[PDB]
Amino acid sequence: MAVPPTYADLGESARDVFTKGYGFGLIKLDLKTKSENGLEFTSSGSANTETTKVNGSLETKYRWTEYGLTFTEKWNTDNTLGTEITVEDQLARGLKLTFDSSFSPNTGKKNAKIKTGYKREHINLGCDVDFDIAGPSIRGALVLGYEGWLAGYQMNFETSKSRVTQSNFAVGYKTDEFQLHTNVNDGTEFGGSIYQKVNKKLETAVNLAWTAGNSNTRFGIAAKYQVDPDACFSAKVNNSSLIGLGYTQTLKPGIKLTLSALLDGKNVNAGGHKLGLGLEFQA
Amino acid sequence: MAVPPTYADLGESARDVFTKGYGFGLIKLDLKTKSENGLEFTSSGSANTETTKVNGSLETKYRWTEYGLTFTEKWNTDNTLGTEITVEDQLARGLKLTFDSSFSPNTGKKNAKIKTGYKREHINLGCDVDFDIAGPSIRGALVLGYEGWLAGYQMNFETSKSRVTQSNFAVGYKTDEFQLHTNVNDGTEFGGSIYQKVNKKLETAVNLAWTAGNSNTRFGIAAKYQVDPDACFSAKVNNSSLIGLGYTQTLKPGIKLTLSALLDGKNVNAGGHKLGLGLEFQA
Repeated sequence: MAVPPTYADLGESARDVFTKGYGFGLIKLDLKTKSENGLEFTSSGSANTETTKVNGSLETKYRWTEYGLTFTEKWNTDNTLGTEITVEDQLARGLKLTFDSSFSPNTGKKNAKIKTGYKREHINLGCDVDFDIAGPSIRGALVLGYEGWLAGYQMNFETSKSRVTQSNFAVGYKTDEFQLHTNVNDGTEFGGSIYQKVNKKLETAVNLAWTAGNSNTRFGIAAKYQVDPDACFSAKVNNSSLIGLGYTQTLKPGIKLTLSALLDGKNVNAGGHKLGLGLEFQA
Repeated sequence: MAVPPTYADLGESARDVFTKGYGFGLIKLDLKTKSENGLEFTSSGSANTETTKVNGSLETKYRWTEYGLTFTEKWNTDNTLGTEITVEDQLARGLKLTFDSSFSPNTGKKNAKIKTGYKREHINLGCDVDFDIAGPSIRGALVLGYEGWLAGYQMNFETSKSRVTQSNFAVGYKTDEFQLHTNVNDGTEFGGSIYQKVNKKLETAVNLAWTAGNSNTRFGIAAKYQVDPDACFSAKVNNSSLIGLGYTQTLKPGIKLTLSALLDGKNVNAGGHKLGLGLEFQA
């Protein structure tokens, strides 16, 4: 409806067409459960094919939807630990508060974060305070919506240098079938994307990017074809001659396999082409 | 050395040749981590190919080896929850105490268990008290060792019927290369097995079983060939004409795939042959 996305979510759909259905040079094992009320868990195994380094993630999550509450514990294989409490729609509809705690016993270094979001018709506001060692930093964002139009600002203030270190503007238009998104970062990096839901089975995206000091231009084109409900193909090219190819199949209910190939241009089937395999398991 | 196994462990090796390297009619996803001191986790996803029912297990484990302590939390997709505290070698070398707690919110039904084991040269004693609803039951076991010989007794007393409900004897001989194991259950079921470590690459087993009231006989033969350190083949037959075939490959370090086939005899490649796929991920 008329409640705009967060700054970060501006351009998500186009990004989603380019990123999801590919995991080049990785073998991924995902185990998730679904409990809309109560206890949930996500375990993830990742193996880099070029390095053979193997990562492991567990996330434990209690949703208490009566109280708009979510508690999340996370663990990785570097022994880094994470707590996240989230209150949503409690003191007021569209308000969201998150207290987030981090601790790597590997380094002894902590990290706490308080994130606030307020959201209503035409406006999406955020303020994120990172209480870092060499912090805090505060990241604030405002998105305003006008009849499918979206204008955004995002800034980051590092108290150590007592200065703004990031200043991003975004402008866009957004129906369900079509999204224009444009952004400039630090008055220097230019981005734009078009996402089109061409029909129920085909998503396409175009991506543009360039720098204020530099006459060259980066672009990609991307497509996602949902052949049937249990299979989909994804392909992308960029003007650096890279080709991405992606196939996701549901083998059995709750079991999805993804095969990925990233090919280099001209030297196609003549050298260093990354492959990927993802297996997702839903219970 | 001269410290014998537990009653349950009598015949493990032979059982291991018959069971490991096969998972017929199942798709399994295992994610484990290794931390000999501290935090460990095992997540398991199982899909029955014939039913398409999908099971999910998480196990969380802190080992505190300074104190011989292990805490384990477990969860399954039926919402059943489990705690296990374990003290080993603390008040005395070879003593092991376990307090184990269960609770299915699905049924509201609890289950607590206290298990004690004492172990030393020539003897392996256990007493397990299941504090069940329609319990308790106490299961006690004694294994005695004499120069490779092993004699065992195992009983179960249900306090509700105030009677012994199980009474098992086992006799065996056991070097590292070779195990004879024989057992009679409730004076009626007869079991025996031979395990031979024929060399560093080949394990074989033979299995026999029959009933005091019944002139028929069940047997299986089983082999496990370790071709190289990253591949192994397993095959078994039984006198009911079933054939098991198993291949386990290490694809990348920490990633192991198992393909299983269970074939019916005479009707081989002419009907209902179960297949299996296991993927194990170590991080």
